[PDB]
Amino acid sequence: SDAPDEFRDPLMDTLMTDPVRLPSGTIMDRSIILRHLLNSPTDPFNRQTLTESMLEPVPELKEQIQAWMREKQNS
Repeated sequence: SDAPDEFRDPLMDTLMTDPVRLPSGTIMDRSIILRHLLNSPTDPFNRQTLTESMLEPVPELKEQIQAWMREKQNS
């Protein structure tokens, strides 16, 4: 959509619906990063080692995105 960059996944440039934070500080869609971790236990960008347990959900951003979406449906 016309979604703000901050709402998009850094890797797939798709709208994030379940934003998680990588220890690096990078925020991704949970599905997307878990896909990557399946073949490589690393941060997709800085190459550091990474495991699922280290991901931290970003509820604030998730509500922000869901709201932005629900506001679009109301047009």
